[PDB]
Amino acid sequence: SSSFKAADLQLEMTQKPHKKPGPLVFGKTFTDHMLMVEWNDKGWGQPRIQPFQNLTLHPASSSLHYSLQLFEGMKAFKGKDQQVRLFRPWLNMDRMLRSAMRLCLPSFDKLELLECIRRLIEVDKDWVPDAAGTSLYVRPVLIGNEPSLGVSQPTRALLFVILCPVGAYFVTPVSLLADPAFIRAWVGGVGNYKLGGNYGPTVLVQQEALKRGCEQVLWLYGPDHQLTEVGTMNIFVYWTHEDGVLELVTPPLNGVILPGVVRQSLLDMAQTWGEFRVVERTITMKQLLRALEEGRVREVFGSGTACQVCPVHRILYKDRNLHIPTMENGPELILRFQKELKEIQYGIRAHEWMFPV
Amino acid sequence: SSFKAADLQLEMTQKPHKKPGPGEPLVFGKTFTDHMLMVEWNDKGWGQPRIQPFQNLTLHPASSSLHYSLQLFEGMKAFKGKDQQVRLFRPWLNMDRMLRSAMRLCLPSFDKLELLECIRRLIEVDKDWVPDAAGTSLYVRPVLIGNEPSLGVSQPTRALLFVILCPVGAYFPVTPVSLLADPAFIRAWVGGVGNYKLGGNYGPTVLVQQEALKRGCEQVLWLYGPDHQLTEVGTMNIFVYWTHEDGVLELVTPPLNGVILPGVVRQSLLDMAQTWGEFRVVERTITMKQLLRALEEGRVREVFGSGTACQVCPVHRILYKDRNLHIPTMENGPELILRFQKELKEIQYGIRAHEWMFPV
Ligand SMILES: *Cc1c(COP(=O)(O)O)cnc(C)c1O
Ligand SMILES: *Cc1c(COP(=O)(O)O)cnc(C)c1O
Ligand SMILES: CCc1cc(=O)n2nc(C)c(C#N)c2[nH]1
Ligand SMILES: CCc1cc(=O)n2nc(C)c(C#N)c2[nH]1
Ligand SMILES: [Cl-]
Ligand SMILES: [Cl-]
Ligand SMILES: [Cl-]
Repeated sequence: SSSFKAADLQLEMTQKPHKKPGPLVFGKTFTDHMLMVEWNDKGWGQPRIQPFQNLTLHPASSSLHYSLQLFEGMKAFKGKDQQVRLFRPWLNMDRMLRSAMRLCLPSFDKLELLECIRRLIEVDKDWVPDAAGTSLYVRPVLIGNEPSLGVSQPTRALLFVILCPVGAYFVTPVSLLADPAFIRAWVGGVGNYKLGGNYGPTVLVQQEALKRGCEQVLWLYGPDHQLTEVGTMNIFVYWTHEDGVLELVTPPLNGVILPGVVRQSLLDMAQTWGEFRVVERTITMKQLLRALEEGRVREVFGSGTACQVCPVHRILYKDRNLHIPTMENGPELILRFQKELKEIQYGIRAHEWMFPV
Repeated sequence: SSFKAADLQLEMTQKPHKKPGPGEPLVFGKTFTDHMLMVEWNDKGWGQPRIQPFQNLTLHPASSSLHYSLQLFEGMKAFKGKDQQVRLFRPWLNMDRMLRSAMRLCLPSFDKLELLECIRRLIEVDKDWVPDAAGTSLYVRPVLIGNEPSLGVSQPTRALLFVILCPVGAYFPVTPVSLLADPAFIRAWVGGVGNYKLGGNYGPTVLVQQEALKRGCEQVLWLYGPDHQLTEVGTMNIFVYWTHEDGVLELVTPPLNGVILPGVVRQSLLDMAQTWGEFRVVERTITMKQLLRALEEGRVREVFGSGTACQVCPVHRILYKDRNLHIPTMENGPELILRFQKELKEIQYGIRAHEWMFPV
């Protein structure tokens, strides 16, 4: 139905701007402004940019009772020329609309939201840092807001966006706990959408990981222990495959994998190089062990917006530590992926992937 | 530590809501009472509990309750008998379940008997909102949410516990319901969180419930596994009263193996039937193959869901792919259903004193 329009934006500037930072911790520091859009039985209201402020919700809000909530995560980068650019934001907009439809929340126009986000970033561009490795994290959210305890398609909703200046998350490698007792997502489920409900249950599992000397969780699937995701990151393996061919593999989008923007960007980059096989195929612990013993594994890493390419060096599997020679192999592929992404994101090389603010 | 009911502060309302009219029927979960329970937790532990005028919540925009679904809820009923005495039905079990949910989401622990007392005190304040016409009750909705103003996926250092109340009647206008049973839809899985009453389990079902409507059915029969196990009906547990394949008369409901929410009404129906000792009462997996066969052999007496909002819900039809299966629940009395409803009514409205009722 009829989406809100960036033409109808309403600006309300803060009366007292907040003092910028001077070691930015991920997701804790927020900027002066936010986008807010209300939806109800009269359709979408006018978007507005307003000072960062608390939400007022009815205590029966379906957002809080039945997890009618979804989110996105994407980054804006400030180049030398002081120009700010979003990385592949259309893909985030596409994913967000898919999430919306899955939870029966209102459809909106992807380009209208992008423009409202652009404007919001414009208003707050001084918050976008420019130091090496820094960026602005953009967190759009769409939540149901029905004031009723019936499990139902909501007739009210709020779409809002907040911004965080950020540095890194932690090229330092990580250890993973691989315990098949915990299952992140199931074929036929909603693991392939960026819905809040997929994340809350992982908190206890991440604590078990820390208590057991690991930093992230490696989510395994199926009776053949398929490697699916690392924490909130897609997983990649750079090895020589069972048929003697050097390749980059990541599991295919079969339902239990969130289709990451960085994931897709790395598959694209590597395909464009034309220097080795790039494939989407199931990866099992059985295959990984055999390859590790036969010395065919060069690099293992996770990919995601907050930690774009995360080296892995250890997997704790069936109480037995497995060493991953990632850091011993350069890590060349990882360093090469990081360099090209940096050149693109900071505008050193022009690229259609970037959207200027 | 825990908040204490001894520390309760009361703020009475200065804008009381007009209560539901005479010929104005109660719609489930839409009408709220005048007051609410509110308790905050942070690095200092739990603050003091407050009973306060029903009012909006004020949440930071990065609240982890809204980004990563750090949220759980409960649902239980208070019943007013003819002598105007209000009683809660087996609230201890909801308190137990709420605390398990909390631990699963790394949300803060609390004292079950302190929460129960705060809830009793809350209902006492709004006692006149408890209706007393037949089949009516007061639905009680506790909630516990994470409230970390941080975008990292982590254990919150701040939380919020609150409770709101609604006067209710029946969920639907003992008219049986039809169910959509399609194996494409998966509510929960072994190793997941289907056995906890966490907000994240419900949101994904809204779309599936719309497909049930679109295909002419009223609720979703959630199927699991290669063998199409019957797990749950909508937000209710499922029971089958049949003559099994070994020729024995039994009431069966799926076992608590991870994909089943352990209902209070479920447990109570098992307790009641087990206590009668008139037939076999088991927890065992139930498959579509088994149901299909039992229906063609006329061994099925009654099928029904159980849950707080619709305590004993008869089923008359199941649309399994294209096979429209008639369930003969209503032609069989429904004798067991009526018996369960009659006993529950006697216990709930205080006709017959019982250890299951907690007086307010
Ligand atoms: C967000 C996310 C990813 C990666 O997504 P990006 O779009 O690259 O940031 C991968 N797996 C899970 C489970 C995620 O939530
Ligand atoms: C709440 C619930 C039930 C039944 O719980 P009761 O405690 O009897 O009200 C059954 N199934 C699901 C999925 C539920 O959420
Ligand atoms: C989805 C936002 C987010 C939260 C969070 O705690 N993490 N942790 C990591 C390692 C990432 C990434 N990428 C991430 N991303
Ligand atoms: C959990 C509260 C609740 C919401 C809702 O939409 N429903 N629908 C039904 C049939 C029930 C029950 N029991 C129920 N219970
Ligand atoms: Cl997908
Ligand atoms: Cl009890
Ligand atoms: Cl259980």
